[PDB]
Amino acid sequence: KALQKELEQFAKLLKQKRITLGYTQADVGLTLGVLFGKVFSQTTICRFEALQLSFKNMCKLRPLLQKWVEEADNNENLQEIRKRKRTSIENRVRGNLENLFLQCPKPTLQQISHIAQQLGLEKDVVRVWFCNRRQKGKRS
DNA sequence: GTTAAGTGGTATTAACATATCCTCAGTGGTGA
DNA sequence: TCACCACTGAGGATATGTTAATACCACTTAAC
Repeated sequence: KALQKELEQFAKLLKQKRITLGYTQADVGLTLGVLFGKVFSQTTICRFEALQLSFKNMCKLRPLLQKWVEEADNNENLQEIRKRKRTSIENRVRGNLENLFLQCPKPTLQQISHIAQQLGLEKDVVRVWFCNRRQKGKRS
């Protein structure tokens, strides 16, 4: 209910403290990583300050930012002194994988290993990309 | 026979590439 | 021979589109 407006007020004050403290959003992610271990990317901080993330995510990142703003005010010099690695797919690999579809929608792990070795991609990367391919094709 | 773990299936989540934009530095047309 | 504001480009820093990656849940399967 009013949690929406309370989050919004917190986010506006958070923007004000970030601008006052002279920290970039990438620097905010770096500080969160070096003070908690869960380093976040600057896109998440952007979507936070603009209030773009979902409600559950909104509540999930509320406490970390609360702690950072309540702690970093003491000393900055010592603080100044674990990403969800997300490998990209280049266009020719994308085209080759699309070619691998339209014939066998759900390949076996035996074929998955061959596909991974053929295009030089990690097995887990190819497996998750295959799952998301199925997912977006089943959307429609 | 019951209960905990593995397997998928689908919803959320969060980072990448590139698209915009802020701000500051470098050059100069015009004026004095 | 001086000012300077206008004018614009560069790099860093934000907003987007988009999709790897994880995470939550129903179903089956293995252990005592």
